Amino acid sequence: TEGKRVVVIGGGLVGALNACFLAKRNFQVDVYEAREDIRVARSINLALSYRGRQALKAVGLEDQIVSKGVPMKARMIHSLSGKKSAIPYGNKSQYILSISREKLNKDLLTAVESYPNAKVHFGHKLSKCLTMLGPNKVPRDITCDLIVGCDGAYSTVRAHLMKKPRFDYSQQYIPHGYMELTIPPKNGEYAMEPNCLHIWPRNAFMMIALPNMDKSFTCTLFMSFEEFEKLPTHSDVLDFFQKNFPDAIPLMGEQALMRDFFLLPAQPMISVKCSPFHLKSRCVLMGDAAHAIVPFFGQGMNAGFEDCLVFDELMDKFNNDLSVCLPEFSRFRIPDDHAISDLSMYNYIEMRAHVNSRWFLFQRLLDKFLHALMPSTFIPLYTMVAFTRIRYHEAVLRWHWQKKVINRGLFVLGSLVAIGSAYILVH
Amino acid sequence: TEGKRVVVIGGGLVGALNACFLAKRNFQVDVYEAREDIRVASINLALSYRGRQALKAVGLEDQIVSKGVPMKARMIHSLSGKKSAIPYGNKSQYILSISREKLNKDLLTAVESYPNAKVHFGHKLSKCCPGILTMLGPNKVPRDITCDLIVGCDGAYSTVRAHLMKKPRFDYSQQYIPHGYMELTIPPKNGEYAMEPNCLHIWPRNAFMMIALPNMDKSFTCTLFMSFEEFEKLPTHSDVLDFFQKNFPDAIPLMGEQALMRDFFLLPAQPMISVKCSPFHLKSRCVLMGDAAHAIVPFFGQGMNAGFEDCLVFDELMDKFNNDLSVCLPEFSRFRIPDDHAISDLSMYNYIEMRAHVNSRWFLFQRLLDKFLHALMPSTFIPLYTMVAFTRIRYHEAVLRWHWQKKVINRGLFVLGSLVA
Ligand SMILES: Cc1cc2nc3c(=O)[nH]c(=O)nc-3n(C[C@H](O)[C@H](O)[C@H](O)COP(=O)(O)OP(=O)(O)OC[C@H]3O[C@@H](n4cnc5c(N)ncnc54)[C@H](O)[C@@H]3O)c2cc1C
Ligand SMILES: Cc1cc2nc3c(=O)[nH]c(=O)nc-3n(C[C@H](O)[C@H](O)[C@H](O)COP(=O)(O)OP(=O)(O)OC[C@H]3O[C@@H](n4cnc5c(N)ncnc54)[C@H](O)[C@@H]3O)c2cc1C
Ligand SMILES: Cc1cnn(-c2ccc(OCc3ccccc3)c(C(=O)O)c2)c1-c1ccc(Cl)c(F)c1
Ligand SMILES: Cc1cnn(-c2ccc(OCc3ccccc3)c(C(=O)O)c2)c1-c1ccc(Cl)c(F)c1
Ligand SMILES: [Cl-]
Ligand SMILES: [Cl-]
Repeated sequence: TEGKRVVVIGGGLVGALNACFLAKRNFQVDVYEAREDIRVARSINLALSYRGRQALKAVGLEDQIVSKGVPMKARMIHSLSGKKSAIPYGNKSQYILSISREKLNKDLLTAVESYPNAKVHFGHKLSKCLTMLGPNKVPRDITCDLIVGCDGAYSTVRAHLMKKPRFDYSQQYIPHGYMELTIPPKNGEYAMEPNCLHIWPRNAFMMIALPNMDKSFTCTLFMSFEEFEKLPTHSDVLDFFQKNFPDAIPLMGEQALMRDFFLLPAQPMISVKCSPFHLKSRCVLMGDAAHAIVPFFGQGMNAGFEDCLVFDELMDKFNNDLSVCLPEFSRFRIPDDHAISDLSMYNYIEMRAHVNSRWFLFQRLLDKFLHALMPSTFIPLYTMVAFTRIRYHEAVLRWHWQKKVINRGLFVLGSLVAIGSAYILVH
Repeated sequence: TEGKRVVVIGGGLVGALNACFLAKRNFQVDVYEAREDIRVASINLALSYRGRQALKAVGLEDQIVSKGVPMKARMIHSLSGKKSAIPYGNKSQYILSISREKLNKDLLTAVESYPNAKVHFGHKLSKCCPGILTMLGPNKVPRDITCDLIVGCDGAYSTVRAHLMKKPRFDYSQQYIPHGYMELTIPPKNGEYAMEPNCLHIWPRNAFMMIALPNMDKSFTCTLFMSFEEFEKLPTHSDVLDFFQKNFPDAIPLMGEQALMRDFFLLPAQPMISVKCSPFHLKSRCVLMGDAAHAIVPFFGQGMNAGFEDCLVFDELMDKFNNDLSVCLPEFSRFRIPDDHAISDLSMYNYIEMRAHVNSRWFLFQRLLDKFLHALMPSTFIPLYTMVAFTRIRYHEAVLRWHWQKKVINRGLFVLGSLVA
């Protein structure tokens, strides 16, 4: 109904979005956010794709968000040799796009408040369920028909649910860390091709850069905390970059590279899985609180946004019965949120075994070959996760099946070539 | 050295054992047990080489071994009534049945045998730090207390580990498997053991499994494993009987025809939880052992055994490195995590395998096969159960050797098979 009351823990990306969806069902939605309001007072800028945009569209916020973001119509792949090689993102209609964490969070919090039946309570944190006010130890919690945990990867709500029975949970800090470095404008234009995801794929080290609107790119650098150990000196940084990423040094400030590198230390990436996502129609997790995935497919925000949407579809489908919706969310969504978590991890692993200048290209071009050969039966993985709402686990199934039929189908051509050689050679 | 204070959280199997080991190198050791003294106020488990070696280290092997029943073989109850006994590898090598309780009581008492040790019953813990907050006999008496070492031996649901979990770079995972477990008892018949008293008795259905271990009165205690699902489908005495008739037909005579009823409805199926984490320490002030560090699913009889080996390996390190906890805590994590993850894995593998590929028969084949090849090549092939039960081959190496073996067999006999045919 309308006059049930729901509290959203977290005024983040997902928290805000959810509060919009819920406000839009005429719920009374109170959003509690630890930090002070970011419009007055982790990733700097992220990749927004079909799934997230479809969630944004259900609240009539897609157009606003899309207008502040720069399109990425292709990958641009920076070889060690200096060779820049550019592969488009699937079809001509499909592109991912680069937006800013904060512009996104800000517009969303504003959208939250635009619903008169919704408040957002900045400077409120949470200890048990016990929300704090402005002054700490002002424990003035207050009850609700739904508590929605959108408190992110280090989730308080999840922490309570983890103590409950038959709750599987896991948390892995991976070997690599990330740190942000910014490419500026060169004479007031973009120093690189600005409608491209820029990748510098080495194996143990990888860099990406995503265009902003002030004509800059922000780059994240990934490498094992091991190598972060090995560059304590400005000379080392320089030497490293000269070795592994030659064309960055000119692109980035040669000297600002050193201010920005040592500005604060490499960030850890956590992976948390859990099951199930809910508790007896009084409590549910969503986004990074439910799944926190290593940032290796551009899908963490997209998936958490999609949680919000999938929920909202179940609230339509089951006329707002939380006792139905909460177990159904967990049944329907956990497979997918786990599968994207796996995809993300697979990718990260793959990217340290073998992706160099060269492999990236072969892998994608081969993918493009086979789609062009046999559409629809082969759709590349990237297309499936980035440009559709095919369920993630299904996309994994299809992606395995496809790889099975490419391997089996290659074998017979290899062997028919192998008999064809000998028969034409003898006679 | 003598000046150092240590607290052991939990006065369980591992906690009490560790407290001995520590007391025995002159620490000031205080054990804090949330329960009341079980000596005044898994019922029974499978002791083996690893545990016995740790027990030996502290002068308590003999005391414990006196009160247990040797199980010199497996005894396999097939659905038809057939009962095949496969021996444990060697006449010297047997596993033995003991009580959780008697074991826990003798260790508590041995802890108290040392003048520099105290155990503090009815004391629970709230919060700790690298200053801890233990509860008194009266709830809400939160007195602080300090120490040079805090050893988390507080079990599968470990308070101390909950604190480590919050710290950075700390990997942790919990998984409750589908099956729970229930204890049942085969009494004595006419004052004697109702079955061969020196076997581990196994009834391997797939979705349902059951084992039985002798006690010293002339009974066996059984554990029944099945999916919590099936447990839900047996609410009445009739259903339990009707089930037992289907899956474990020889039991209804063996077990009290209605002792079964008393015991099955005595209290609900208990869940089995796998927990894994890394690392096992926090920078020389704090260390996890036994189930706090590794709760494994109970399908290799190794849980207590590994936890006891933890205590032994810590002692070995404290010897090697002259009691430097700055060195031993990281070295413990470094040396022991691979092994303690390995046995966790072995345990779970075993448990999945026992839901698909062991009916009555595969158990015999697999074991007999394995026995054949040991006899053929006593050094290059040692069977799995022998390596875990009867040696201190490190768990991870045992899994290596084991995989290697499986490969040389698969390759070598696929060579005989495919080439000569
Ligand atoms: C390096 C990196 C790159 C990434 N790149 C991409 C990308 O390209 N594309 C993409 O889709 N995703 C990306 N992601 C994923 C994305 O950052 C997250 O998935 C997304 O922020 C999840 O939103 P959320 O609201 O669940 O968590 P958050 O956005 O972190 O929000 C959590 C909010 O809850 C608040 N909070 C925490 N605790 C409490 C409490 N006790 N009480 C009240 N409030 C609390 C916090 O203050 C915060 O505002 C990336 C992540 C990283 C780390
Ligand atoms: C069905 C089953 C069969 C098993 N069979 C075998 C087998 O055949 N062989 C084998 O080797 N192992 C077996 N195990 C494993 C064995 O039971 C455990 O390995 C062993 O009990 C772990 O010892 P521990 O001292 O770490 O944990 P526990 O023995 O559980 O000790 C934890 C202790 O700490 C106390 N405590 C907990 N929290 C606090 C707190 N906050 N403050 C103070 N005190 C606290 C608890 O009261 C308890 O006494 C089996 C387990 C199960 C469930
Ligand atoms: C932020 C964002 C948005 N999309 N992607 C992304 C991720 C992975 C991809 O596959 C890599 C691969 C191709 C072929 C073989 C193995 C791996 C592709 C792709 O297909 O272009 C695109 C990222 C991203 C994030 C971090 C790193 Cl390190 C990175 F390279 C890219
Ligand atoms: C308490 C205790 C002590 N040892 N074991 C044990 C465990 C596993 C074993 O391997 C099984 C297997 C044999 C052959 C092939 C696959 C698997 C063997 C063995 O080889 O005898 C013995 C148990 C135990 C615990 C739970 C169950 Cl369910 C169980 F059956 C026995
Ligand atoms: Cl991500
Ligand atoms: Cl066990």
